Amino acid sequence: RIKKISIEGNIAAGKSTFVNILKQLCEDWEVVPEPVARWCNVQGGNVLQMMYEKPERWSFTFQTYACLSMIRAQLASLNGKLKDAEKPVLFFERSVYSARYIFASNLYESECMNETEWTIYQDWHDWMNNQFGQSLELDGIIYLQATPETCLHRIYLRGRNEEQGIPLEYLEKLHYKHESWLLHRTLKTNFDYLQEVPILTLDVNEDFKDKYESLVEKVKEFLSTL
Amino acid sequence: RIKKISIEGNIAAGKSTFVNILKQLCEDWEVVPEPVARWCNVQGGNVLQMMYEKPERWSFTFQTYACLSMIRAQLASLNGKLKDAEKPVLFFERSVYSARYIFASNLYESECMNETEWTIYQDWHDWMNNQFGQSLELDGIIYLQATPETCLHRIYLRGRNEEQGIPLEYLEKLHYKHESWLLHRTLKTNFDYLQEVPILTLDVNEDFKDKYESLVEKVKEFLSTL
Ligand SMILES: Nc1ncnc2c1ncn2[C@@H]1O[C@H](COP(=O)(O)OP(=O)(O)O)[C@@H](O)[C@H]1O
Ligand SMILES: Nc1ncnc2c1ncn2[C@@H]1O[C@H](COP(=O)(O)OP(=O)(O)O)[C@@H](O)[C@H]1O
Ligand SMILES: Cc1cn([C@@H]2C[C@@H](O)[C@H](CO)O2)c(=O)[nH]c1=O
Ligand SMILES: Cc1cn([C@@H]2C[C@@H](O)[C@H](CO)O2)c(=O)[nH]c1=O
Repeated sequence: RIKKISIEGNIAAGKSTFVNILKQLCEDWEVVPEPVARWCNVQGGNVLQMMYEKPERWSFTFQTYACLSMIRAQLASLNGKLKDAEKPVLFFERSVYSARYIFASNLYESECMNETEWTIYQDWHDWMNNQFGQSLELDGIIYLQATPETCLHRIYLRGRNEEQGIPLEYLEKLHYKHESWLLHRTLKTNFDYLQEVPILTLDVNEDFKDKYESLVEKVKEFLSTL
Repeated sequence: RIKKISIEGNIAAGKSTFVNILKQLCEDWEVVPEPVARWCNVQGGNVLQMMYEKPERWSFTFQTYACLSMIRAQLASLNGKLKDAEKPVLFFERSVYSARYIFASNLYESECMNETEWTIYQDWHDWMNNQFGQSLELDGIIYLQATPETCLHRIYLRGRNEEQGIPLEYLEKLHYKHESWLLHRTLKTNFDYLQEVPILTLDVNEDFKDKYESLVEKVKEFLSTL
């Protein structure tokens, strides 16, 4: 009965900035943030650092941990007795789909994951999916669209240590896979329904300060149709 | 309503040999073998080989894959509509407990897994446990006890390629952790109930040919008490 909407975008496109705006728009809207802070101290080791420090060594470990910690947080929001409100909406920061079809797929293609790693990752992903898939199905997607170059500047502005080494090239690859999935809708997934799911594309290259009011109307308008 | 019994022992103690004997003893007994054959070809890569080829690189990947593939096979035996028989018994080849408290714990202590790897492994283990723990709870344990030296000879007899490099030292460590857990019952787990679970210890150092008949009576006797 809970509508589930995922917020997709490249690294530093402004997802957390966008997400912090939502609860104040309506009392019925809940948000499940990406556990990024938790990833840099496990329960400790900073596995997010290890990922960027040696992707050939740590991609598989990180990517599978990232996605598991996302599943758990998302499942915990569903059980989390916030079903009782009039018309409840739950925004996911990223989803199991991008975790796999964008982030993990990209590192495999960059040879940061070998065939064995990629095969085990997928096999685990599928299994996670049929156990807790139906409950996590998306009613809609919001794509915060920004150039790789803008993202690169925003990694600098935010100043998250582990991400300061990310090159433009890495962000460019993530960009084209987002565009293939969310704009051209050309990316093949194992999930039929995703190809019909409504998608709102918002251009977030300009300052959040003077686009706020318009972005909000676009979101409110988009939700009505769902 | 299904009694669940796990068969524990060191590498090549004779678990599969013992297990092949059970279905013929009673029509109501089912067996969940360790998916070892599947581990040497993933769905492919031989991740069991990689584990022994470079334990510092592959222990975490293997150990977590080993345990997941064990959970799934075990859950599939429970759902697997073999509840309809008079007094059903399900034998597990090893369990989630040894996977963690013996095999994974040993590699962490040998520095084949770092703190981050060990922490993520445990955290995933716990989470797997509270999701599908209650359904997998053991009513009993059968410890096939053999000297590390006997096991070493049996790794040679069996001739499984990936395991041909295993040194005595590795088997000795596994032996003492089994003895600590199943004989002295001194090993601390996160699972209270395990410390009260009945355990049958069978000495399997002699030839299976002239101990068969006695082992069987011991098993039949043991099951009655449960
Ligand atoms: N539309 C925008 N205009 C100007 N600055 C932005 C905009 N969106 C995000 N920022 C800034 O960029 C940085 C990264 O944004 P953040 O929301 O943390 O990204 P994400 O959550 O997508 O990784 C932060 O410093 C934030 O203040
Ligand atoms: N009690 C026994 N006496 C003689 N040979 C045995 C005995 N148990 C096992 N074997 C032999 O030892 C090898 C390893 O046994 P297996 O059942 O495959 O071990 P596990 O399943 O514990 O890894 C096989 O060659 C098997 O024929
Ligand atoms: C969900 C996800 C995020 N990321 C990165 C990891 C962080 O740098 C950033 C968090 O916004 O996203 C991945 O590399 N893989 C992933 O699966
Ligand atoms: C269940 C399990 C088995 N093993 C090993 C892997 C195989 O060599 C052998 C199968 O009988 O047991 C592990 O190293 N870790 C494990 O968690």
